[PDB]
Amino acid sequence: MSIKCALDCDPGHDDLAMIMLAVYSPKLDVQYISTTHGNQTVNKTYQNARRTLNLIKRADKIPVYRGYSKPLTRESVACPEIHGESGLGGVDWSEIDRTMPRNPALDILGYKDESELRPDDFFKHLHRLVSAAEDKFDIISTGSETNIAQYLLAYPEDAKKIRMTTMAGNFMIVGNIMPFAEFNVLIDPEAISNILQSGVDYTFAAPLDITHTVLVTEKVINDIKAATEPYSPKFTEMIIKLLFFFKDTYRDVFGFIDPPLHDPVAAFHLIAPEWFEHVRCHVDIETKGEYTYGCCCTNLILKKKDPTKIVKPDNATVCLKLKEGGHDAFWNQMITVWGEIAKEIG
Amino acid sequence: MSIKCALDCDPGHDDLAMIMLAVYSPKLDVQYISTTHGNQTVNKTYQNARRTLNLIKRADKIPVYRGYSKPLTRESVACPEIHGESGLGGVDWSEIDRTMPRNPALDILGYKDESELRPDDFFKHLHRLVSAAEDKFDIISTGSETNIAQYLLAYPEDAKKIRMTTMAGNFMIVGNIMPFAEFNVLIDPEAISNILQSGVDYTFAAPLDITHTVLVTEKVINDIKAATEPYSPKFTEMIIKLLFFFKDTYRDVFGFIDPPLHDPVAAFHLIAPEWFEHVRCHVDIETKGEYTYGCCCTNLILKKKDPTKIVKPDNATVCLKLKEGGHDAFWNQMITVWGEIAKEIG
Amino acid sequence: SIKCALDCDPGHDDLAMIMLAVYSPKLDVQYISTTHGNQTVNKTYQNARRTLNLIKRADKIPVYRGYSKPLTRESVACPEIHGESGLGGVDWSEIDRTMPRNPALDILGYKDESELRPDDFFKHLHRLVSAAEDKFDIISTGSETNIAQYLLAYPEDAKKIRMTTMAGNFMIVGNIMPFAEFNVLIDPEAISNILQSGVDYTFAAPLDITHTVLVTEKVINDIKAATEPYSPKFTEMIIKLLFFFKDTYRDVFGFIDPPLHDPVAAFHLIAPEWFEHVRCHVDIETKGEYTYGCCCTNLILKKKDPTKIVKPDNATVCLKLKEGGHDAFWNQMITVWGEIAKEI
Amino acid sequence: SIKCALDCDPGHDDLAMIMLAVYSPKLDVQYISTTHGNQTVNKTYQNARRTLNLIKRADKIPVYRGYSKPLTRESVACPEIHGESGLGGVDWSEIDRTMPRNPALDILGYKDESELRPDDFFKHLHRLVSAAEDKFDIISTGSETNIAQYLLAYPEDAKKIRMTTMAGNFMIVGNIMPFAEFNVLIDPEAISNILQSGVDYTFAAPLDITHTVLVTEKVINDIKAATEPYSPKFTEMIIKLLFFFKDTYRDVFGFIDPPLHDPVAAFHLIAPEWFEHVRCHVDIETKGEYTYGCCCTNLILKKKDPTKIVKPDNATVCLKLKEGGHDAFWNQMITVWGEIAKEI
Ligand SMILES: [Ca+2]
Ligand SMILES: [Ca+2]
Ligand SMILES: [Ca+2]
Ligand SMILES: [Ca+2]
Ligand SMILES: [Mg+2]
Ligand SMILES: [Mg+2]
Ligand SMILES: [Mg+2]
Ligand SMILES: [Mg+2]
Ligand code: NI
Ligand code: NI
Repeated sequence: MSIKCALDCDPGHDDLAMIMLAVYSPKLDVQYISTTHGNQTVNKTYQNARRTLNLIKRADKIPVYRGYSKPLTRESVACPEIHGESGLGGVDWSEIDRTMPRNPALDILGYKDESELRPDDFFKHLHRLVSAAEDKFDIISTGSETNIAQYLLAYPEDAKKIRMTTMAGNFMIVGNIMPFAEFNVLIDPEAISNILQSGVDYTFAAPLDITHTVLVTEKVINDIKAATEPYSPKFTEMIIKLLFFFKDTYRDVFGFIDPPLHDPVAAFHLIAPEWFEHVRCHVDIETKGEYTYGCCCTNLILKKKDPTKIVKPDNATVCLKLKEGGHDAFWNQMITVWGEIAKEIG
Repeated sequence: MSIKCALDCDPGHDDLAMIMLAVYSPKLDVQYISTTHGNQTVNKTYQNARRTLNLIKRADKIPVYRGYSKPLTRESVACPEIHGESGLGGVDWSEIDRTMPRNPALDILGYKDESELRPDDFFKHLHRLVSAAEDKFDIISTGSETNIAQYLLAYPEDAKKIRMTTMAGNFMIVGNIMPFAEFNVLIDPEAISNILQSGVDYTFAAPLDITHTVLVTEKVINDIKAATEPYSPKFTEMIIKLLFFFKDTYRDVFGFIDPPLHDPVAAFHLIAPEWFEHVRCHVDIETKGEYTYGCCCTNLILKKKDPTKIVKPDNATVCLKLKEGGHDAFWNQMITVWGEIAKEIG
Repeated sequence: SIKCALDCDPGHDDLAMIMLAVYSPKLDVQYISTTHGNQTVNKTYQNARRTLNLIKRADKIPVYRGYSKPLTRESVACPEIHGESGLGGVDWSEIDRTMPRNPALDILGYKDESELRPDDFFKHLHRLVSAAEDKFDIISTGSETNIAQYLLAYPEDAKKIRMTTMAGNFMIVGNIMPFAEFNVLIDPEAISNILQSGVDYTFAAPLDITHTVLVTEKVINDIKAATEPYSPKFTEMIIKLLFFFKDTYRDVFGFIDPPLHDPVAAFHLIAPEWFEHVRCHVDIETKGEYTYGCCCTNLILKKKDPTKIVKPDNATVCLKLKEGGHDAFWNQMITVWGEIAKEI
Repeated sequence: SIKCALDCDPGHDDLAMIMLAVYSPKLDVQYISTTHGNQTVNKTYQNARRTLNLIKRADKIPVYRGYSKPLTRESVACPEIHGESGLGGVDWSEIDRTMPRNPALDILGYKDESELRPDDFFKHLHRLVSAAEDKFDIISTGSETNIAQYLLAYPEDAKKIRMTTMAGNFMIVGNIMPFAEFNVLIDPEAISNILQSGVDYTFAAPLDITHTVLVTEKVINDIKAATEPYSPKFTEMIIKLLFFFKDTYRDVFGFIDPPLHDPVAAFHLIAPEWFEHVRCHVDIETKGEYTYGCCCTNLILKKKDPTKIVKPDNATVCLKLKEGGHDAFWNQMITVWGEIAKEI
């Protein structure tokens, strides 16, 4: 039936939607959430994960770990909040923050308070899960992959028993935050480079190639409303506000009429991979490039050019598109979860 | 009326079409052609330029220089012909080769034979043209830019009086020969880096962004036939064979139903720039990247994000698309030239 | 008495450094962490425990087994199927058989050494850093991967750590590569990270110094005079360890008498008055293809034009021992070897 | 008598090298090409002509003005508005006024020096390379941009060129940067290109040698004995040129007596028997951020394990002068200065 997994993320509006999908999906049995640094600090992403869980009535059920604050060998790009903005904008979190229950991780760790949380806390829990897995243990990663790189440096022999499903990278289209690279890779390219060389079974399930086709149209919004408004009009509003928080930026900067939704597509891959195309290849992560670090460079074209002249072994699976009906299936899954959450919030 | 210019290229089927357009266009007054290394040796590209000129009855009129054999600081990617293939495939050049007239460059240089041709031969001629130009002298470049980099190393003070119009690079779409870079840049990225820092007025007139939309459809072929068949059915056949020589590769490797035509678009920019969109930006050429050398990385997105936070000065113009009617205008120009050539061949 | 931790990859030199630090009454060793080197971190772990048991301290000092490879580069460790111990020239069979339980296991609540994990030392170091009045002292004489890993997990502790290292070369060339020293080039990103972190960092024992700390026949005779009357067996093994690479140093590097490296770093913590010190900005080469691990400083620019300095100082460098420093070092080492001889 | 060309950036050292090569009967200098350095290539052009006119040879030897900057990097030349000549310590006013026409102009069919272009020397070098029975000899004592540019234009000539250079440092550290020497680091891509091209390349005068070629009080007295009886004015200027950087070498680099570099390369072409030679593979660092221009060899790997060598030899390196080599060098230099004194 259900698949045990861990979520590693940097919420983040997209990651919030991914957490909702993974936690409320009966197909996924979330063991824990670990947070990482991003354009916000790891302490902020920690809080944002807990906010997400408390909004959906699960903050007392799922342990959240606060991971590493910066990349392996590069500087963080995290910005301070300027003057007491929430850091997960579009919503007032004041109530969610004050009603926040105790993090279950504290009891697992034998800690009294959150000030004792350390980046490597999740390690022993992941090792237990990896050890107990019959084949491989599933991690969904939708932020920087520093946490997993750090884990593999401490537990190198676990690489062969880990399967990663990620939102990361761009292959046949260009990048977002930099010309040819995607945020999650370029923020710590050494980490993903390390992971690909470690023996991890790695799938780029949700590169920009796919997520730029997963768009929040007026049609989607109406489907959200039909599923959520009868149970929780308040939740309806928050979801829409979160989904549309960057609508203007995506339009004005990137030419999107309707904004994309990224990270939940990775969880959807673990739920229902049959909706995705897959190809195997060797991915090199650019680390030396001055302007191109985090580029995901593949030998896919060389395979089509001259199959026999391939030298480098395949080290990854890449999903370049959803199959017909895949977009509909994704939105159906997401709307189902939002509806269930709406029923629980009331 | 007409604009004096020089062509620097690596023919190449695309470059052949560019030479035809520039030479037969009354708007462009071609002073010389210099050839460069590419996926064929500079001696082969030299021959291919002369073949082009002799096919169109101009080999006695235009001096051709044989330029540099390899990049500034990298290895050539030139391949040998395997067993006496022409090197400009789709056509038997045996007659064109044997009827080849003397290269006018030899008399300019005071040389007796082609074995005396040296890479720096074109320098003095270009310097005369640059010196005599009222404003700037126009160069059309559709291969590696090694020759122009070499020129500027010898004549640094001429940079400010040169305007380059190129087929090179990719900006908002991915690369061809490598994941994120285009052949002409990645073959000698140091050369283009040098040029952009030199003071040259540089326009990326025909990046893949445009040329991947300039497609040889059945409609185009029929228009070619209507213009050429009444005067020279033999020429009609050769043009089509040259245009379609890589049709299968473009289809099977790159998914093109109809194949692109690249290099002549750069000459069309010099003829009629009003059909092109233009934007100014700072282009960094990746030289350190292991897998991403030759990437054209711009601050275009940073301009749209935060105009006031721009630091690096603009160093290039980029043409990201043709305006409405631009494709039609391009094909009309090309077909007009092919028709005139057809009349001359008979 | 100064509380400290040792991080090392024994290693013949590191063995001598452990002996000095542990037997010196000036240093109170809280733990030893081991790192990857020419051999695996599991071998260096064993070699540290061998050292402690030889000197009758293996029941007193916890040993942690640290990280197996660099942050972002491959290990240079031989594969175990080469069968190289990393403490050659001596039969360890008795030392291995008589080995007592590692005190680390009880601290960690582990039953056996198979449970040791790279990050085990973290909580112990954090306790020591927290309790330090000023800064806590670490002696590092191998790759610095362990400390980089620690600082990635505890970035706010950087400002309360002082590192004293054997690493680098400044005014002379390198050993394993033309212009760089083994401990840096094995993980240059780690040292780069440490220098940027806020750690108070001293290059106490670069090759500049250690290549002048030579095991002469005079030194050997002084060792014998101190050790032979109490333990002739120990005398033999110390000399065999000191001279294990004598031929290579001679034939490859032109040394008539071989150097002794790592203990010089511990000697700096014991008696810094014997060392020259200069502050500067050290850049660690990480991009270079053939020069990664090079320690590049602005020392010449300081002497050229003091006011035109741009980069802030991030390190202290010891370029030479002062007059009498060599004598003082050997006196210290011989004293410790003598005390071990009396015990062991 | 060996036909050769000089490529240089005078420069006080290069001035001495020109004097040696031109006045030595063993070397038949065909031309001098100048390159960019600490000053512009136009200044080094002038400085070469100054040198020739001082020694009464400016009407005999053509001088070419080469490339103004490195292949792919920025020049490190001061801007001309600093007003630094690059041959400081001497008034050149008379030498400038009496300067005869450059013979290069007639070879090139130019009317004046304003027509000189960087690639002017190419056709002359190609004639000499073509006519050489074996290989044609180039002495290079500045950036090697000119020769790299030549080989890009004439790749098939590489196999008929022999280069003898002052460049690099191998078993000691660098000068202008921690681990690299000026002539390499100013254009490392150029030397990288040359080593890959098929040129027969000798590092005849790395810092390893030139830092042992010192202008002692003994040398100065020998200079005086040879020159003062014929031209006391020349004596003064030679000494002033030799000692122009004496204070900097002392205060920055610890030299009691300053080195003399570039003429050692010409001395190698005259009398190679005074030099040790070893063949190896030299990699020039181009990627390094702080270490570009480092000359990294496989010399240690050869001594470690001769059979495990992978990369083919691409260079000869001279790491030291043989016994009597220093004496022979100074004897040669003093002889030339004496002959100049008699003429000038
Ligand atoms: Ca995310
Ligand atoms: Ca072309
Ligand atoms: Ca060690
Ligand atoms: Ca010089
Ligand atoms: Mg679930
Ligand atoms: Mg025309
Ligand atoms: Mg002690
Ligand atoms: Mg001579
Ligand atoms: Ni081995
Ligand atoms: Ni100046």
